Amino acid sequence: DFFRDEAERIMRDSPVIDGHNDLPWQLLDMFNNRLQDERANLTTLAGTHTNIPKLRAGFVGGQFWSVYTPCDTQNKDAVRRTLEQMDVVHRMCRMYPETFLYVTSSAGIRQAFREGKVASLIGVEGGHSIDSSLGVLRALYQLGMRYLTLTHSCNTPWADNWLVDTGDSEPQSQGLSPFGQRVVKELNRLGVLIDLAHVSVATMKATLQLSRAPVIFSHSSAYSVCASRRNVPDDVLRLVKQTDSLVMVNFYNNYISCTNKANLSQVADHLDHIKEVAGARAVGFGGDFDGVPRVPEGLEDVSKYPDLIAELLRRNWTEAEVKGALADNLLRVFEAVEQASNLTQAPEEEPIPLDQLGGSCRTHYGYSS
Amino acid sequence: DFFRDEAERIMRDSPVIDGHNDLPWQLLDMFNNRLQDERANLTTLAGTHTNIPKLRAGFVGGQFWSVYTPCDTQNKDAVRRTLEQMDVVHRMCRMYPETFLYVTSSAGIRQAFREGKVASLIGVEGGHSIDSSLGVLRALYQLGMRYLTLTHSCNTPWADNWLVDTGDSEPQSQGLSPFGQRVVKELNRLGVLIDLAHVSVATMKATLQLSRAPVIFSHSSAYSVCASRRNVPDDVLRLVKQTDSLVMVNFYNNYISCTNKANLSQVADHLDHIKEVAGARAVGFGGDFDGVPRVPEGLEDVSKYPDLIAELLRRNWTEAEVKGALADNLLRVFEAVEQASNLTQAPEEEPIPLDQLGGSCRTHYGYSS
Ligand SMILES: *[C@@H]1O[C@H](CO)[C@@H](O)[C@H](O)[C@H]1NC(C)=O
Ligand SMILES: *[C@@H]1O[C@H](CO)[C@@H](O)[C@H](O)[C@H]1NC(C)=O
Ligand SMILES: *[C@@H]1O[C@H](CO)[C@@H](O)[C@H](O)[C@H]1NC(C)=O
Ligand SMILES: *[C@@H]1O[C@H](CO)[C@@H](O)[C@H](O)[C@H]1NC(C)=O
Ligand SMILES: [Zn+2]
Ligand SMILES: [Zn+2]
Ligand SMILES: [Zn+2]
Ligand SMILES: [Zn+2]
Repeated sequence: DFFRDEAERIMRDSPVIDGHNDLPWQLLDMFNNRLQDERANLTTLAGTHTNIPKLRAGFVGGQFWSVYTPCDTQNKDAVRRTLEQMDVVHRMCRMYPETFLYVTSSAGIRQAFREGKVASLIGVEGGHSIDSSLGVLRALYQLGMRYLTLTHSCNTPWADNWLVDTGDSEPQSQGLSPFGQRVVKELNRLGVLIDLAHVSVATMKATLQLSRAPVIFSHSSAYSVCASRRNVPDDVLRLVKQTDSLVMVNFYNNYISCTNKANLSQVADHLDHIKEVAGARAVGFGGDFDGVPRVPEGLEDVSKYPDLIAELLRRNWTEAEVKGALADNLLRVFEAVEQASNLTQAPEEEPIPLDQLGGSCRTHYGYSS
Repeated sequence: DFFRDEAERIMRDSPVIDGHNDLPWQLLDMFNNRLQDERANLTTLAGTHTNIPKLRAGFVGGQFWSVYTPCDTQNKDAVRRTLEQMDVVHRMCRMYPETFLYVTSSAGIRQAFREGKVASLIGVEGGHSIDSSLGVLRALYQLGMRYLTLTHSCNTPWADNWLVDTGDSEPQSQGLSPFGQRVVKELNRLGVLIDLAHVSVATMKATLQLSRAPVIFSHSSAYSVCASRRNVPDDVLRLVKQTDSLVMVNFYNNYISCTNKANLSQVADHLDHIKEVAGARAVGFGGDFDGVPRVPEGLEDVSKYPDLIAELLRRNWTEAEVKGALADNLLRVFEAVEQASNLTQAPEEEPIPLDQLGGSCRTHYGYSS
């Protein structure tokens, strides 16, 4: 097919930079992070949407590996598990240096491309990973964190999640609390991409107005095509365009077709909508592979990407528009976030108020007057 | 005084490298780590044993800043707080660049020396910080940890603390558990100094026997001069001699005189003993300033180091013997730890048995039990 052949042509020069893959979660749940276990060899790994040959076959040259710890680890062992999940990614890149190239910069991604290696970055999914600490946040940054999904499927003491918009979770901060604002301010100062996937609409809006740099939705689709609260509504998409942000499309069937069954065409519909409402420089991929149970027909795994690009081409997307959805838009936003960073600027050090910290798993040293 | 003048002469070419200062804990306790607070200004900080003017007058050119979180944080927020405390050390060095030089290697200490700066390293005190995780261990390593105090004054699930020897604690591992042995094995491959302060005699022997590299007692004194179980007995001192380890003397009164009152001459007594039994290369300093409530008359703060050196010259110690206690012995041990590390070797990944993980502040993903 001409279009599939064209997809591959463009992809050899502009590999796909995906914004959210939950393989590290699989490595933990399946092998307790024991990478030397034989069933855990990534060149032969089966039962997952991802593995080395599939990444190569799908022309994936950059991946934000999701460092994820469930919501029930908040106020428990969220910080410890986050560090473990960051460790497995560090190790994965050392065990397979011929494949993965661990990076923490926009320039690093371009280097991986040059070397024919899959750029591997870390994306921390959920604000509960920092346990309301600016110091943990700075520690994660040093450990490689390059994007922080403010929340996951649960409220933090300083940011509300999407379940607030479905009625399941009660609005706590109604967007960002004053400490949440300092978190956002610290993220900008550090040069960490602010990810708005999983947050409530109030938080999306609060952060888009507040953030000094372009934000992202690492794995979110269009609310107009599928009315999921995990999806981005049109008024927000207009904020996305206004700020020159980025929305990285999620392939999960239930966010694509709003039902269990979905296909490659419906995913292209989401990409088309975002492209008209938010503009072409606001579209990207954040498949959510290995994080979701159901993936689209035609988009079974990480090797199916070229087929999705062929469809875009079939639909008359220009080469510039697809290359932008492939890697360029992410690189634009990443560079912006880096240019907006100011490390010589005094870090945020005002802790969250004690009355806002939660759980029965902490001590109160430092707090007094 | 002739001796005081010679001390200052020797100290210019051999600044003291102290193995344990709890200033970080004071910054937490007094200001909640708010370094921008003017009360917290280190050039005029009062009410502590340490500050910039005092560090300069004591001829200190190397400092292992203790990153300590109380035993009651174990199975709670030990990891969070460990990161916060490591964060304060990082910022402190960034905030006072003229004084502090954050280093993580032996050549770094030597450079801090050439540049006239106080080499700042991180020593994590207490195994509860890694929360029985090899992953958290490696995370802490990347964040700056150059020595791990196996335990503080409480047992971890893999090592026994000194309170076992006084009858206050029950010997759980009776040395090092199999997991505890891998922690040691992992510490050897990473190049992290194993600190035996606060551990039980059994743990001291198990580690001295097991470790492929010399160890340290960052802040422990002679048991013979003061029968405190925070002090090292002569049998272990013979082991320190064979393995070429190092004991950095604690200045605390109740460890020096074995009572609330103590003076500079009694500290020199412990140094004399250790130099006799363990050898002149098994001796150093780990004052424990800002960590304990009582310090010797003549050693009220960190500026008093030249006075102790003068007393040693008084007691006929050779220049080389004092140069070694000042900086040379720690440096020898550190480089021996770096040469024994195998970064190329595969990281330890066999987790601690689930049944060995205590507390009700965690989740069991990875095990599923
Ligand atoms: C993974 O398996 C392949 C073939 O089955 C082998 O060539 C490779 O050495 C293995 N890699 C690791 C890290 O075990
Ligand atoms: C495809 O885009 C080109 C842009 O030059 C346009 O001329 C053409 O009409 C488009 N194709 C269709 C079927 O609209
Ligand atoms: C600390 O205070 C002194 C004067 O007391 C001032 O000169 C210096 O700039 C201050 N340093 C910082 C880091 O605030
Ligand atoms: C003092 O130490 C020196 C080494 O410099 C040694 O030769 C001498 O015997 C010692 N003198 C006394 C009185 O112990
Ligand atoms: Zn998600
Ligand atoms: Zn995810
Ligand atoms: Zn201590
Ligand atoms: Zn201490």
